[PDB]
Amino acid sequence: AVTQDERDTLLGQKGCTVWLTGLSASGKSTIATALEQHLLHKKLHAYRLDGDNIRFGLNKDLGFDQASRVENIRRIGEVSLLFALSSTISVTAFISPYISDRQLARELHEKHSSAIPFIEVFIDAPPYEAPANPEIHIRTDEVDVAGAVEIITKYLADNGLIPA
Amino acid sequence: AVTQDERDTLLGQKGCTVWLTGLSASGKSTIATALEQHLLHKKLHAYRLDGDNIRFGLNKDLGFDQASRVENIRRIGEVSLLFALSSTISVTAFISPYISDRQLARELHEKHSSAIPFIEVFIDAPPYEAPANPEIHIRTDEVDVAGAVEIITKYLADNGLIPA
Repeated sequence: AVTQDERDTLLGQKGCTVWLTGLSASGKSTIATALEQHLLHKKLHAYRLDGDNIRFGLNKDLGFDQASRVENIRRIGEVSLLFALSSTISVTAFISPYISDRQLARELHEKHSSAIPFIEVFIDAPPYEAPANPEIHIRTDEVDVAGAVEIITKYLADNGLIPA
Repeated sequence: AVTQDERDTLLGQKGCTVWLTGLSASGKSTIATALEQHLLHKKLHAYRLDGDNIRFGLNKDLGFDQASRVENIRRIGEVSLLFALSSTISVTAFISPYISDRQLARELHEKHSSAIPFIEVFIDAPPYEAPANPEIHIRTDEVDVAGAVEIITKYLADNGLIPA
């Protein structure tokens, strides 16, 4: 069976999870869609996990209580990890207001034997909790959508996940 | 946002699910791993969903009763569909003895607006129920692992999912 490093070598990319966090109307969703499209323009495998393809397929059994809300983030975290194991750039902007929401998903990635990168991206715009040391901090008052896509893509290239 | 046909065009492949069914020791698992490796050798995105990466991450909450067993196949069917939506050749040989097990997952694919192909592959070797009209019928007494990989790979090419 194929090893993780051989899969990445054969496919020309390393998998990871890009988790866009921020206020509900900060534009994280718009950036998530643009980032995906740009990476596909580079012929890189990238896939957006959002409420449409997840909330009513895999997660149709989940309601809206605290328990359902946490289980939703747990499942998304695990599915995101599977995509990253397949060498895909998994991108999500799913609602997740608490630091402990993103921490649940981060641990799944860092504790895995593949040590998959979890790239938390703060889309910071003018009861959400902000991240303390996010991998990437994008201030919306200074950068447009295309500039946020460029910063994220450059991070991926700089850290060896996609070709330069 | 990117459409399904644009994603396939940009990435050079169409997504699908290859569902290998047959007796537990028919070699379906060995074939699933060899098929994945061969497709990665062609630089095609392919990913195996199996008991290791699924049963103790996404599905760790499931036990071993009938209900848990059906929910397991349901979730695997849905995750497989997401992989196919990402333009990945999703491969599974998961335990699924009943015709109604494979039917649950097939409907998820055929009822989707992307009409994702569901490729049921009968690995037929000397209480499992066999498929009636499977997409591919491979007899183990006539074909070795590499020929079964070749038969399956040619089906994908012949049906427009991978380049010839």
